Amino acid sequence: CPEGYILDDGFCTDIDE
Repeated sequence: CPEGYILDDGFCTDIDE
């Protein structure tokens, strides 16, 4: 996953906060 994104539900979710 790219910067600002992480794997949660087997998918790169946006968590840029």
